[PDB]
Amino acid sequence: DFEEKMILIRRTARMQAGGRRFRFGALVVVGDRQGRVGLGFGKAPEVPLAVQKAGYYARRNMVEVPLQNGTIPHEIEVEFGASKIVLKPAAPGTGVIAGAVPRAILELAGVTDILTKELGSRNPINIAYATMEALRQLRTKADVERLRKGEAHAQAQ
RNA sequence: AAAUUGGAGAGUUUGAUCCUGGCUCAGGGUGAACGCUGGCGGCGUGCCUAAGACAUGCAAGUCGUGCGGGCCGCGGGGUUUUAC
Ligand SMILES: [Mg+2]
Ligand SMILES: [Mg+2]
Ligand SMILES: [Mg+2]
Ligand SMILES: [Mg+2]
Ligand SMILES: [Mg+2]
Ligand SMILES: [Mg+2]
Ligand SMILES: [Mg+2]
Ligand SMILES: [Mg+2]
Ligand SMILES: [Mg+2]
Ligand SMILES: [Mg+2]
Ligand SMILES: [Mg+2]
Ligand SMILES: [Mg+2]
Ligand SMILES: [Mg+2]
Repeated sequence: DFEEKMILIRRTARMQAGGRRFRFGALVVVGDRQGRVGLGFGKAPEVPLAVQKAGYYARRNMVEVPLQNGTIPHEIEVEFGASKIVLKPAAPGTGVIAGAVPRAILELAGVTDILTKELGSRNPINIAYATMEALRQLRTKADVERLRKGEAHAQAQ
């Protein structure tokens, strides 16, 4: 029970003697606007069917974004193939200043203020993935402190 | 140049795809010009070209408490032919 978004829809061709033969691809985001978002890419031979598919997939591929007051805990830059996303967190009332794709993903995550640039290939699908991977990677003076102290944590805390 | 105050992309090579890569667009700006249209005010601002040629008018004068005198006169005096 999340909101869904359409990143993008495309049509694609095979070949058989006597014609092209088509298939559809849907890129779908799914969020609960409070720190959980999932991305799904589904292909079927019919467009709405593909989206259904896509939506199913999205919910299985879910990522808990640690939102820190409308924004993300530190800056971060992530490459995926040719494509590369940068996420710089921002102050209140800044807005999601991000491209076409990352926005949709960020918005449904529950993010409200954040800085962004795409870089390298701009391909939707990889930018989609680079963003989801970027968010999959964020940590906290908390998340981090446990990793480093860790090996005797709870002596100082 | 004292809240980390700040960063959006899209179209286009293929039957489709990923990359490379160039082309192109949306933004902001002007000592602007051109089209269509044009009610009022305030503040700015107006030869970017031939540093080409220039009619006319004005654009640096002032001091008589530094000094003598020409011209046109006003008074007021002394005085050898009523001129000095
Ligand atoms: Mg986490
Ligand atoms: Mg690379
Ligand atoms: Mg902050
Ligand atoms: Mg490129
Ligand atoms: Mg491009
Ligand atoms: Mg070729
Ligand atoms: Mg074609
Ligand atoms: Mg303009
Ligand atoms: Mg007119
Ligand atoms: Mg001239
Ligand atoms: Mg000139
Ligand atoms: Mg002259
Ligand atoms: Mg004197």
